[PDB]
Amino acid sequence: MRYGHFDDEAREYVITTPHTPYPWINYLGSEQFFSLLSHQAGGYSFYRDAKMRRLTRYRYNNIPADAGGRYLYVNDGGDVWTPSWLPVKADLDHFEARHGLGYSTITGERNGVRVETLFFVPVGENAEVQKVTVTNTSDSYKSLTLFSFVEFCLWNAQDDQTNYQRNLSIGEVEVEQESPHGSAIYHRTEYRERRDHYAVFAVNTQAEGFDTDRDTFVGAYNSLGEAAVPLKGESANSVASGWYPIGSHSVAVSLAPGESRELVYVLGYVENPDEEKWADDAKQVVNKERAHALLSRFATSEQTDAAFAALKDYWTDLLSTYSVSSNDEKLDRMVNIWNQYQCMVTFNMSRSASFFETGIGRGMGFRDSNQDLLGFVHLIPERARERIIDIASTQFADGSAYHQYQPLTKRGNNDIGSGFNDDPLWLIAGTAAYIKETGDFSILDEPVPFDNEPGSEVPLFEHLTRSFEFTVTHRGPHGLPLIGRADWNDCLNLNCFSTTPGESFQTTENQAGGVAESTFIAAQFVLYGEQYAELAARRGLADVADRARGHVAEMRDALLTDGWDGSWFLRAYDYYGNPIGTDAHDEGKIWIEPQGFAVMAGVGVGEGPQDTDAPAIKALDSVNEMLATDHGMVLQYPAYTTYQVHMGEVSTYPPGYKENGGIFCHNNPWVIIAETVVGRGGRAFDYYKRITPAYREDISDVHRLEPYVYAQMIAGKEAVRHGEAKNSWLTGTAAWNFVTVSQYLLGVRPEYDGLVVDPQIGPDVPSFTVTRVARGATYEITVTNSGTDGSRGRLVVDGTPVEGNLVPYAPAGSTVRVDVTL
Amino acid sequence: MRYGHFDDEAREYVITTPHTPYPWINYLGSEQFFSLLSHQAGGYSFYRDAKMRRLTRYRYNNIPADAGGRYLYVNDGGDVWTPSWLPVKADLDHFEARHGLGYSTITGERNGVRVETLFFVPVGENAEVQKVTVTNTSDSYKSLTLFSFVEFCLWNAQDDQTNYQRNLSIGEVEVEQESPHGSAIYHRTEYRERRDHYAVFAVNTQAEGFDTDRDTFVGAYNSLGEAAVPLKGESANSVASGWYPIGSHSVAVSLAPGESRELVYVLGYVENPDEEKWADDAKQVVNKERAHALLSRFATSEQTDAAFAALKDYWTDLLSTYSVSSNDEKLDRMVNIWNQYQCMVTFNMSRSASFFETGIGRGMGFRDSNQDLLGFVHLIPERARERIIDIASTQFADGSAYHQYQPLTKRGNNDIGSGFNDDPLWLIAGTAAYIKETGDFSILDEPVPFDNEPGSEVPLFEHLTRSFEFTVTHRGPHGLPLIGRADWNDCLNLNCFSTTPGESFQTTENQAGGVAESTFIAAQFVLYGEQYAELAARRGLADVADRARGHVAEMRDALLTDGWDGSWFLRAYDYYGNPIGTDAHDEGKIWIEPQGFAVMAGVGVGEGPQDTDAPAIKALDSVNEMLATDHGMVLQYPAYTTYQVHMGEVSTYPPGYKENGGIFCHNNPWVIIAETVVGRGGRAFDYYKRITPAYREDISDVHRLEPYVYAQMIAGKEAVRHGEAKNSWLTGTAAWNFVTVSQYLLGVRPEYDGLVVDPQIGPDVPSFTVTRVARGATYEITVTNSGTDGSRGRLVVDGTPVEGNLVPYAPAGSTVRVDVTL
Ligand SMILES: OC[C@H]1O[C@@H](O[C@H]2[C@H](O)[C@@H](O)[C@H](O)O[C@@H]2CO)[C@H](O)[C@@H](O)[C@@H]1O
Ligand SMILES: OC[C@H]1O[C@@H](O[C@H]2[C@H](O)[C@@H](O)[C@H](O)O[C@@H]2CO)[C@H](O)[C@@H](O)[C@@H]1O
Repeated sequence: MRYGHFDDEAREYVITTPHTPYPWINYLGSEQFFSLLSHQAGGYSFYRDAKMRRLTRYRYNNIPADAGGRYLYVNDGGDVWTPSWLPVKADLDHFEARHGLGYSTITGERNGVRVETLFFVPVGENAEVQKVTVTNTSDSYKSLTLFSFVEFCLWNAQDDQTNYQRNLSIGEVEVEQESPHGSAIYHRTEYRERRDHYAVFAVNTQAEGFDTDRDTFVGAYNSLGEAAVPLKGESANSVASGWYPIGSHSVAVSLAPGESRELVYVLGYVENPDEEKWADDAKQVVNKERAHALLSRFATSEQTDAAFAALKDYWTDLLSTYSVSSNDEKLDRMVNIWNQYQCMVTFNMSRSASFFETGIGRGMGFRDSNQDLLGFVHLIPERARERIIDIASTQFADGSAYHQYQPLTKRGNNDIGSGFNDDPLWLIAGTAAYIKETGDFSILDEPVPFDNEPGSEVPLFEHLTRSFEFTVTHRGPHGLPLIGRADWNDCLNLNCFSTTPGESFQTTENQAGGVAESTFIAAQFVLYGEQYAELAARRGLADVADRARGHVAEMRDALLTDGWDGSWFLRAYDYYGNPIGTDAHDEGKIWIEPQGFAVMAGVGVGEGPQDTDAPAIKALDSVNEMLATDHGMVLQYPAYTTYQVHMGEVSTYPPGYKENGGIFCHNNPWVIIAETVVGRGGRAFDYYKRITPAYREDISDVHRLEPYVYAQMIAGKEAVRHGEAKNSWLTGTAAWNFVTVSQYLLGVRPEYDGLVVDPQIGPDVPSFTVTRVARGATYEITVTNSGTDGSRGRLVVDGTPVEGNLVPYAPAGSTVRVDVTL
Repeated sequence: MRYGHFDDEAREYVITTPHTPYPWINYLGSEQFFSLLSHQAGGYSFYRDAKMRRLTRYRYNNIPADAGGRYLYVNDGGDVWTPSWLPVKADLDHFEARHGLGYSTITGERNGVRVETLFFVPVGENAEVQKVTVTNTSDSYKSLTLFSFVEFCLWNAQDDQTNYQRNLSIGEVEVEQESPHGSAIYHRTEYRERRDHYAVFAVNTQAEGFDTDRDTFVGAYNSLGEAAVPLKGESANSVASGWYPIGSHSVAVSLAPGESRELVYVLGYVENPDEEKWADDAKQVVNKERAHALLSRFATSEQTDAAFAALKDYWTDLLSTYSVSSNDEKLDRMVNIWNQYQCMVTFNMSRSASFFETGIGRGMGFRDSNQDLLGFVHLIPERARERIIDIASTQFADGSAYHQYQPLTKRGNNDIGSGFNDDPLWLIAGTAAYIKETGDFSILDEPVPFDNEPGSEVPLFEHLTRSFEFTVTHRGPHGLPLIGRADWNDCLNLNCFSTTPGESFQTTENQAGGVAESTFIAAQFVLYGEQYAELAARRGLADVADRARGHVAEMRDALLTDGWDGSWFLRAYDYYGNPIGTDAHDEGKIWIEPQGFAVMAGVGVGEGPQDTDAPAIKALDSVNEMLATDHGMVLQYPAYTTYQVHMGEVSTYPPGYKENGGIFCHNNPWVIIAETVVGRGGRAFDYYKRITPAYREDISDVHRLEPYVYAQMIAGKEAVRHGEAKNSWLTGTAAWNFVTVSQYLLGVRPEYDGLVVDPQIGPDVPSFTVTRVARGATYEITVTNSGTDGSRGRLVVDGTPVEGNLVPYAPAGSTVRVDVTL
């Protein structure tokens, strides 16, 4: 069943009940200031750093979930309710939440009073704004008091929830009931000491009263749903000193039948130069100049509406690079809106904060920085260029990489360190995709240091060479790359051997040496090793290119011999040289990552889809028979039913979850792309639909999480909860699925020398048109598609038939019409 | 006003309402297994390690506070309520909670149904036991369904509340409806992998049903107060797979009028050897032998009642060493019961877990390990001796110490490190108090390594020497000790200079060198420097002793000259050698720590209380005028009203909290002891009453926290919340107050050559008798006390008058009667 509908015209997902299977959130903010916002107004906001700069507090694993957020308590003749339903849970006559791009609206109505709240983070502002419209929909007069509410965090969210021995004595506010445009509250904890910033929470009208102490507003022994002040009907005017600061104003609203009142609320982050921190000589009063300025920009509904308009303009203008129009509304909305929105949110949020990730850890995988780039580079190429230099600047001089990148300081994580041997090859993945999209070969000449050491600068190209050579110099007894701490699968730790709780599976190595190899890195090395070789050749390094190709050919041979189990690729050789992912074993017979990635790299592909004998086809057939389910493909089969001490974290999961039998959505695209490669477009599209939000909307009760974005993990067939997802929003599943559908299913993909048009989607999409803007020109690509396996597109370019699948790049400003038949 | 009363006959604090100012807690467990238990059954339990071995989940900063614990949902004809009042908050006809020594009882009655629960951790057991008695107090038949409830934690509490991306998929249980003695639920998360332990939650009767999935038991959108299963009236028999494991059993109870039913619940921690983990060849079923054995030990009320009696025997026999009988019930109950209980609790729990300390950090101050020992050494001398050996074994070879000690591993915290220059001297404090209490000079000969390095062992005495010499070799331009990172005041960081949020004030040193000195360490060196000297002398090291005395005399001279401001002692010299704690400055004119500690050490003491001119008397008179308030003495005055960058954490607190004008109780005793030293017993006893729990009971509404234990911090006079306490239970205030009243006010204190009897308590306690067990003999000390300033006791020993205040130690088994007149 469903709990909402898509609104394609508005670019919103419309949630039509409070009673979803789980809280469904949206992300506000496109620059430095961000909010997490559930369909019940839950969540929080922070400036730049979700661990050290959080404005407002939020409780994970609360009972009930998501009780805490931006509330507006309506007191109507003594009856108290919130339009967000939570936390009060008073019966509503009407409820709706709409999540759009960078903004959401939530509307609740009860006993003749409707409250609609628009939430957004404006362009160019460090604030979350609410436009609130209160309407008397009854036939009688209403006289209301509305109590706003936000609970402040003491900035360092880790300290805030752990260091009470100090932090219950540090909470400080200032109250400004007569602000130039209404009433305002300032949360200024530790502004007295080292912080040059405070938060402001304010309303564009004179508040009848206020509260800044949570215990007084809520009352002893009460939940948020039973808050005492709203029930009493008057603000207690509480001034916090320590404990739990909050922001609340009471606003009197009197309405004739049918009449409406609009209010604008602002939660703002304000920083002052050090020399301008104080209003007074005694340094007791915060300088409010900047806060007043912000509040003056949102004093009226007209300013707020214009800011909202400017937000939509931003998203509408940003999403102008790739669209599709077909017979399939679900495909179209995923491609044009939601998949691309999600990719942008991953770039903005990294892996900081979701309703699963808690905002305390601040880095993301080095490998993930690169892969995320694959999905946003067509939208923000300038930013992508900068990200590539920033991450490559952290790389070690021997070619190895920090496993975790800290995007806020542009440094590698020193505690975690290096030794995950797939990491360095992803830098080649990132840079090639960047150069194919933009044509900007000049990024290869940028000066880039190693481990951020001044004076160590070499060309970015030289970094790619050190990434390539790292794998060459780190191969094991079969010529396969040594896996080291782990490969893409961070749970496959063959050099760990842990039997002590609390030891990190990723960084603990209780035995040194060994000969553990990865076929995943082999496959990766074949694919990105060739992309390196091509860049070396174009750079005019004919000898470097050719040597590189030689190493790639040897790796291809190794995969197809020592790496090949008979009907699929092995997964690895362990510390002692024993096979992993072989049919000789009872569990973990076939693993998905090699099968998809190796075939993506062309390994074992034969004459065409009918060539059953081809290793590539045997492997993908094996995947289909042993790993594919109704909800996508599981990571390996069978799942391990006992702890495998020589394999690290993988077997610690109960079967059917995460890396031990879960559908790890991120890797499903590699097989989908593999299927288009071998010429089985219908199978490819099928696998895509199995895990794609628009297509899973009909089973929201089984999926449970957001029906409009991808999740990392869907419980596999061996789990009782099979079909149920965890870890929505922040996952490279978004980039890889966007790459898959845009470039391989729809088949429109940037190349150095032109735009390739190679659709392989099968019969379910008989006709479609893609509009792609590439190198300053617009390509209108109309496809008539039989969907037959092995049939590839013949192109007519501007009315004239052409040979091959490559369209020459046209000059900036051009429009190019391409008709395709297959 | 009050919320209860002491019951001295039962040794319990009786809480007579649910509606206390704050959750008031007790500690269960005297060995490896401990529980935090509030008067609303809130809190949690862990085995040994509260960070990584936590059985059950607890939410700090919940709304409302303390909503989560061991609950028993009573469904009576469809009406649902809990005898702990929270979480349901149904109106109770009767409520009472009694906290005793190692157990509590909570009783609730509503609509003719009474439910009493006794909570305790038995001696020799790693479990929390509930004895539940349900009585039908109505004139009608009653048919009830009782639902037990506890929420599991996923063992590692830090992971539990931060790493959802993994741990929402790892919850596992096994259900045993037909357990040999009732029904049992096993929480076995990560038992599959590296954990050799699991938890069992069980009842000594056949449960009608069960639940182990929180979301099913409680229902979506619901608080614990609205749990759906109890309201439905029948268990859902949910079996957890991931998400949030719980333990819950429904039991059917039918009662005629006046009829009662007893039930015994067990929460148990169970560990199997590796070769004994599994019941089955396939390793899917936990080996339950040890669990069934535990459960068989609490299968009946009789077994349970006998275990309860053995727990009372344990605490009664334990507290047989020091007691007083006077005219003052408040003094007597603090000295005989609550103060010594709190001291045992601090040894058992270190600084791990309270309702303010969250159980994640696992270490405690090396300085606090020594100070806590001062207050428990008379009870557990054998355990004290071991603790001294353990902490000294971590000491550095240069005499410096780890600032933080980790009792669980008996190692120093490497990340925090050393450099807090008061730390080494406290090892002398600990060892001297131990040897005085026991006569065990043999401890000084123990082999003890440095920094736990095999082969580096030297006699414990040599560790004391390196402590004493460390101070000698680390003195400033005035001959005062260099302060280093800080002294006892962890917030006096004169070598920090931080202007960046997130830098640790204790470990960050942005300037090296400087000349900062501490007068507190000076006074400390005078006091414990002399004690070391006396030990070296007794050891027969005449040259060493005299030389130590020479250094101590020099330190005295420094304190009284360079360390003296005119009417009180300076607090320090800062990094550039400017004075801190001087009347020349507007703020921080006088600091408490040096006044109290210098006079305890005899520095500036004159002819008697009559001698106003004596610096000790000028300093204490200044402390009285400027720092003493109705709630105790504040740390310094005035408090700093702007950030002092050159002083570190201290001025970051708003005035009147923690180290910036807070009443930091821990330090009040040094002045109380000082006042007995100068012969002002009435003032000493006054100060003692101002911060002591039995005397603050009648102002429970101001104090806010537990009226039966000391808290670390009472808000000072410059704070709007002046009088309100934070950080109850785990604080060196306990040891220092017990030393103060037992050895200085009451005046019974062990020395090497006998028992000193030197009462100085003022007129408010005209007569009292102390019974003290010391070196195997019992001393009955009967005191008649005029309370006059400077009047000191004249002793008659077994009927014969003696000179001096020292009673020779009698042979083990003797009774000695001492009569004192002053
Ligand atoms: O292995 C897939 C994926 O794992 C990510 O690491 C997770 C992992 O999924 C989880 O099981 C483990 O408990 O925690 C780690 C995070 O420390 C990783 O971020 C991805 O890059 C990787 O491809
Ligand atoms: O300074 C007194 C007391 O401080 C304790 O350290 C605390 C300190 O009270 C607090 O202000 C700061 O924020 O936290 C630290 C803990 O890191 C310390 O444990 C005691 O030894 C010391 O005597």
